[PDB]
Amino acid sequence: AAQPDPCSDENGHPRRCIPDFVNAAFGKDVRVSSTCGRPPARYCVVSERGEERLRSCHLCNSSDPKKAHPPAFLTDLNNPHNLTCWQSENYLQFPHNVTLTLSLGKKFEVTYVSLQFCSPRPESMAIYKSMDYGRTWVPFQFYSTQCRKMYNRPHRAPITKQNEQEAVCTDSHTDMRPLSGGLIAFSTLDGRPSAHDFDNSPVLQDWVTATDIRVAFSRLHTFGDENEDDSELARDSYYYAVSDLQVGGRCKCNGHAARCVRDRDDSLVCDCRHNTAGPECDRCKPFHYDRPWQRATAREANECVACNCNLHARRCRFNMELYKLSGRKSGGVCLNCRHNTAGRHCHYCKEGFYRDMGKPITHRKACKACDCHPVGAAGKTCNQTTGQCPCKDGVTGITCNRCAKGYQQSRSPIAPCIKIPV
Amino acid sequence: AAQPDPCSDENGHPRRCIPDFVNAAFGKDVRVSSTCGRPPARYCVVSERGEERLRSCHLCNSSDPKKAHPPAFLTDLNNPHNLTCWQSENYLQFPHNVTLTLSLGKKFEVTYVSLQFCSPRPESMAIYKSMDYGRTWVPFQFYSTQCRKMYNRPHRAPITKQNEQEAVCTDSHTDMRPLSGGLIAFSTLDGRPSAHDFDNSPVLQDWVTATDIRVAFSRLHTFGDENEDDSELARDSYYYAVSDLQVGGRCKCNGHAARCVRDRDDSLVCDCRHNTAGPECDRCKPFHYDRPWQRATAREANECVACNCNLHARRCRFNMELYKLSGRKSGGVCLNCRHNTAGRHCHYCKEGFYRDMGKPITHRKACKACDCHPVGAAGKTCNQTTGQCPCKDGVTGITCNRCAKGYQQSRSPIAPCIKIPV
Ligand SMILES: *[C@@H]1O[C@H](CO)[C@@H](O[C@@H]2O[C@H](CO)[C@@H](O[C@@H]3O[C@H](CO[C@H]4O[C@H](CO)[C@@H](O)[C@H](O)[C@@H]4O)[C@@H](O)[C@H](O[C@H]4O[C@H](CO)[C@@H](O)[C@H](O)[C@@H]4O)[C@@H]3O)[C@H](O)[C@H]2NC(C)=O)[C@H](O)[C@H]1NC(C)=O
Ligand SMILES: *[C@@H]1O[C@H](CO)[C@@H](O[C@@H]2O[C@H](CO)[C@@H](O[C@@H]3O[C@H](CO[C@H]4O[C@H](CO)[C@@H](O)[C@H](O)[C@@H]4O)[C@@H](O)[C@H](O[C@H]4O[C@H](CO)[C@@H](O)[C@H](O)[C@@H]4O)[C@@H]3O)[C@H](O)[C@H]2NC(C)=O)[C@H](O)[C@H]1NC(C)=O
Ligand SMILES: *[C@@H]1O[C@H](CO)[C@@H](O[C@@H]2O[C@H](CO)[C@@H](O)[C@H](O)[C@H]2NC(C)=O)[C@H](O)[C@H]1NC(C)=O
Ligand SMILES: *[C@@H]1O[C@H](CO)[C@@H](O[C@@H]2O[C@H](CO)[C@@H](O)[C@H](O)[C@H]2NC(C)=O)[C@H](O)[C@H]1NC(C)=O
Ligand SMILES: *[C@@H]1O[C@H](CO)[C@@H](O)[C@H](O)[C@H]1NC(C)=O
Ligand SMILES: *[C@@H]1O[C@H](CO)[C@@H](O)[C@H](O)[C@H]1NC(C)=O
Ligand SMILES: [Ca+2]
Ligand SMILES: [Ca+2]
Ligand SMILES: [Cl-]
Ligand SMILES: [Cl-]
Repeated sequence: AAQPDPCSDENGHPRRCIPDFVNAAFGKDVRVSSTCGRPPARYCVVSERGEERLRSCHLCNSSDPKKAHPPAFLTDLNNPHNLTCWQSENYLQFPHNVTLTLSLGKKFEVTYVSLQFCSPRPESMAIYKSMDYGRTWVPFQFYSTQCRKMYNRPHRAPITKQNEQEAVCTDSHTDMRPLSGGLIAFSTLDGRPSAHDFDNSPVLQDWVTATDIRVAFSRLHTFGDENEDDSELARDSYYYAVSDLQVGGRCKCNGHAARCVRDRDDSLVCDCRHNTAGPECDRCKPFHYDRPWQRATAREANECVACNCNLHARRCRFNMELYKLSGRKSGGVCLNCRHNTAGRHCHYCKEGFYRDMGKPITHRKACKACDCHPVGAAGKTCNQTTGQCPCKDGVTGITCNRCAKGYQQSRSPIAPCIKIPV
Repeated sequence: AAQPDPCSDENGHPRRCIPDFVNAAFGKDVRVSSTCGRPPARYCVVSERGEERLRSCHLCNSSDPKKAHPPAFLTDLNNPHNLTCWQSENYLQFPHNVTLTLSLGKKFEVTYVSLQFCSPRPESMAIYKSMDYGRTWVPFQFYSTQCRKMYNRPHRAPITKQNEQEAVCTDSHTDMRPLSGGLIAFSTLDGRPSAHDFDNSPVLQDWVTATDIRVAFSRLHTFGDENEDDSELARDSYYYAVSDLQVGGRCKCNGHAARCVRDRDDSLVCDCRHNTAGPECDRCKPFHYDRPWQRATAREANECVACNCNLHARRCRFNMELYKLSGRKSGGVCLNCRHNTAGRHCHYCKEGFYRDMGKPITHRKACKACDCHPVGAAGKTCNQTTGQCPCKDGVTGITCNRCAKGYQQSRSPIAPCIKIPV
């Protein structure tokens, strides 16, 4: 409304535009492996304060909305002082994997994934992404007190330039453990050495990109003393619960759009600009092949450029050697010049025709036929630039259609203009 | 031998030449209708002196050479004081036609026909020519005392410009009649008003031309008184006799030869020069059609001119309009230029080729192909004068086979030379 076009300058010149930052999980329906309440079943909160165990107990009943704890409560608006949470099934045996999967449907770039717990935090969990609509999954971040044993990872691996795309493991989640309200937050870029100029890092750009997100919990904080780790069987306090799940980032458009939006088929997609196309504006638009696709940046917008064919070609092709040689200015090449033109830009007239000046090069019929005079000219093909036909001695005119001054017209087809003698 | 070429200058330049003047009848065998001596038979000379008739009589015997009087004696060398003469049969009735026919076999121009009589001269005779080898005959001159009656001609008709080709009749032969040694002489040109510049009179030129010559005698000078013209029957003095017949002129060559001469088949013909041909040098030689045939004159030789085709044509054609327009200099036109040349003189290179300078225009291969570079040039056909092909941007060379300074070679066939940018 009162927002001017972000994809272009105040002079109409292109500039980079990126969709707004969002929690991309807000309002979304998250898929989970486990939820309490079917069949209804009692659970207990355990309480630590002093040296006393208040085992407070309530009923998870999925058919009772006052007592239901559905995945929906993960991405509803979170009001503290009145929290809602999803809560897993109870009595979790070990080993296990209680998964939450957020499917975005469209590549985003993600700056963080975060959760607020109603229960205590897991001893162990992981976060994973899919960059391909959920056919494959890839570790994003690990949390655990036995990184090695549980996930086979070094604890707290330093991140090198050599692999800053590396999913590390840590126990930082354990620092100062409350049993409620526990926050975990994975910033995709914390501690990655190229973070400072993300804009020019393609490796981080890949790292942070995903279409879906999975968090899996695989071990509960052991309580009840666990003096005998013998107690394999579980209890009604053996569940996870979460009040809010967020995935912070923005829609992936390579700096060539100001928003994503819902098409026909209800699918999210970039509103591509800069004469770009594809769901992420990952490629140039037709006939806009003057130079290579580039992702925009702070300084350069890198719009896709229309190749020039002076209105004599439908299609266009990019040629890198030409680009290279031009000093990376232009490499487009026209195909099937159409109005008896020829050349790279359909910018000159095929032999057999010539350049009708006073009409401009863009003009349908900027190329005129050689209509060389049968008897006055010495051949059929005229000068493509100038129109001039090859004239016999004594002849003039563009088409050789006249004797010159000093000459007299014969009725010989071979020699039609003879010089006045003296 | 010690005679330099008469048909050319002392600088080798053409000049008019004409065969020598001859009596063309000398030595020739003349055909006659009547000769005495078969069978042998007595004849009489009648003699006038005082008032006495010496009827001297001798025998014409054709088998006796001391007494034979054959046509041969008409053109044998005449020695006066020892004359020889042919003599007709005797007893000539009236009317009659005793004819002598000289066949030259070749057109001559004739300045006179002359005869010396042994008998008295005829009262009436005529001379005729053939301009066509004796198929037709045409009056040349008439002699008679009754021009009107005998030849149906006005006596002594004045000659007008209006017909100076007119055969007149006269009685001049009768002036001071001896009975022996009588001379008659017809000069073809006496009294013809154009005679003075014959050289430029085509009508006299035609008048004097012939191939054969006939003299016919048709009435004898009446003697014996002829008091009674009743005497129809004739007598042994009623014959003609002639010692010498001459036909003065020269062989017809239109000023383009210094002699006639006897070819294969024994026929007389001009030794034509000035690049002329035909029995009278009446036409130009092959490939020598630059200008029209002309008869030579005192000032201008009017040689036939070779047309110029710079050694690229076998045949040649004359064109009068071109001649006219050139100011009557030249009108020749070459046919089937042969080494990929074209034009009037095969003097320029067909489209598809061009003029290889440093080789001369006469050179087989003075025309070189356009070998325009497939990728460097913008079309196949090059400049016929210069060789230059139509070059793409950045290309140079006659064949467009190189990038210019400032340009770099691509491996695109469309645009093979790109400018170094700045
Ligand atoms: C988890 O939470 C759910 C939701 O509260 C609880 O499930 C029960 O849900 C049913 C809903 O049907 C509630 O049943 C109620 O009690 C009646 C007792 O019997 C009388 O019913 C009819 C009244 O309509 C009389 O005509 C008849 O004479 C009986 O004496 C039920 O029968 C009623 O159900 C009625 O609902 C259906 C449609 O659902 C109608 O078509 C029928 O007519 C039917 O009568 C009535 O709704 C029940 O109260 C809920 N239980 C509660 C609140 O305790 C589970 O109980 C809860 N689970 C646990 C373990 O807490
Ligand atoms: C017009 O002019 C001609 C030419 O003079 C005259 O014709 C005569 O021509 C013949 C030529 O043969 C002359 O004849 C001569 O007189 C001979 C007389 O008879 C004797 O002949 C042979 C000699 O060879 C004897 O053996 C024999 O016993 C005879 O007694 C002729 O016979 C001769 O002719 C011989 O010639 C031929 C070839 O021609 C031979 O093969 C024969 O053997 C043959 O004998 C001999 O030549 C004759 O003299 C001529 N007459 C003359 C001079 O008066 C005409 O007379 C003349 N006409 C007129 C009217 O005047
Ligand atoms: C817990 O359940 C999830 C959801 O099905 C399992 O997902 C697999 O996870 C492994 C390891 O990350 C991947 O290699 C597979 O691609 C996932 N499969 C599917 C179908 O999504 C996960 O394996 C389970 N946990 C354990 C320990 O087995
Ligand atoms: C005398 O004889 C000559 C020779 O045959 C005749 O020639 C003809 O002459 C006439 C008149 O000149 C021509 O028209 C003919 O062409 C000639 N004919 C031939 C065959 O040559 C001539 O006619 C004779 N004289 C007379 C009076 O008849
Ligand atoms: C939020 O408001 C009150 C605060 O006391 C709470 O008890 C109630 O259950 C909540 N209402 C909702 C979530 O609709
Ligand atoms: C010519 O010479 C003499 C001269 O007296 C003459 O009588 C003779 O017949 C002639 N001889 C010839 C024509 O052979
Ligand atoms: Ca909530
Ligand atoms: Ca003689
Ligand atoms: Cl295109
Ligand atoms: Cl020729």
